[PDB]
Amino acid sequence: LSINERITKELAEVEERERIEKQLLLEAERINEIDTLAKAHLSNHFNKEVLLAKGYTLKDIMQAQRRELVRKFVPIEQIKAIAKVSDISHIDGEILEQLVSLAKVNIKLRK
Amino acid sequence: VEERERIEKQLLLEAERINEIDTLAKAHLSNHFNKEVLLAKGYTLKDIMQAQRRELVRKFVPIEQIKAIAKVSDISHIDGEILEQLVSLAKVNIKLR
Amino acid sequence: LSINERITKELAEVEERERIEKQLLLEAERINEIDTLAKAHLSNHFNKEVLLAKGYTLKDIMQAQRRELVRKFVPIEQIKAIAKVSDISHIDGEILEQLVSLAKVNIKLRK
Amino acid sequence: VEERERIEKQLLLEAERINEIDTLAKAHLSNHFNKEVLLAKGYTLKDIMQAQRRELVRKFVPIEQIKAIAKVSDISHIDGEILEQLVSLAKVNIKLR
Repeated sequence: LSINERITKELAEVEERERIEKQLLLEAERINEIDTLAKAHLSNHFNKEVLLAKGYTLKDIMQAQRRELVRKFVPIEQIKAIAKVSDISHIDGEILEQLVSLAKVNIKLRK
Repeated sequence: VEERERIEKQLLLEAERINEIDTLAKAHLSNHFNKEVLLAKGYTLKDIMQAQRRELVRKFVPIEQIKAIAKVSDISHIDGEILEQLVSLAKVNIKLR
Repeated sequence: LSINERITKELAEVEERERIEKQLLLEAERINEIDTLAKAHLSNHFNKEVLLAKGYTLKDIMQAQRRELVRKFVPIEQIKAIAKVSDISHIDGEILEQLVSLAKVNIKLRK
Repeated sequence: VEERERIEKQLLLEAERINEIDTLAKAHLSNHFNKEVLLAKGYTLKDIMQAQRRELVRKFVPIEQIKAIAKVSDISHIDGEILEQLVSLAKVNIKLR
């Protein structure tokens, strides 16, 4: 191990930790956005507390709120276009993120 | 020879989209983006198809949809499954229009 | 491998890709003709959307539309002459292409 | 990959805790201790969070509770499980307030 190897290893470790911290901030922002959307556009029966009492994981709560928002704002034809299918129960992921971005666009233009 | 038969079937499948996009674009966008004049200007078949798709997205799919679903406001380099989603959204928009 | 071999291989590959492009163009024209004929001379129940909903392949849709057009336009005597049989249910292919060309001639002279 | 999945679950938990602490601190203490201005002043994320927690303890938890439960009047070096107990007591105090 040489000095340049030491330097590149230290910088790689520092950049990895910085990327992890940025991921932490991104996850916090995602949680905040989901909470705001659930409080603003969806009913109280879909709250995090009641869902946790019913026994659903946090990611399940996020995807359920996202799917409900997509069904509420994004029309069925747009769902069938973007997701290529009518049902959203198996579309969680990047396509779900695209659908919730479309729902945010829909609420922005509605306001 | 069945491999070539399936290749021809795939040719039919993609050709379906090729002709449908042109037929609807002629009546929707303009006559300036016709396949013949684009070929004269020097655009390959795939380039013409993707340019027509992007123009359809720009006409039907709103700019907020572009910058949210596709994550970028510019459609210039978004080609792919995201482009397929965008053209499906444009088809939905013209259906409801 | 010499330079003449390299050049002939490069030209062969380029010609193969150009031939693929010509195939794309020809099949695009074929599908355009099929779509126009289905929209113009055949009922809405034979639409591509409803056939796909019923679960038929694209080639099956094309051959069904072609057979319906042949039965509608080409006379039964002409079918029995060109295709050598009255039934068209097993006549898909080059003979079907000849039959649909005859049907196009028939509709052109009808107009 | 399940090890990384559990790591990400822990990341989500601590991110939610940080978000809740920041949201309540903004409305309770002041705007001077905002995350952006603290980052500009040059404090790491964990340092910002612990400083906000200590300010919350100083605001809600009385000084006698500080000098007895934590055994020291200064919250300057008490970080840990005792700090968690102090912030829980501060949560109880703001709940009853």
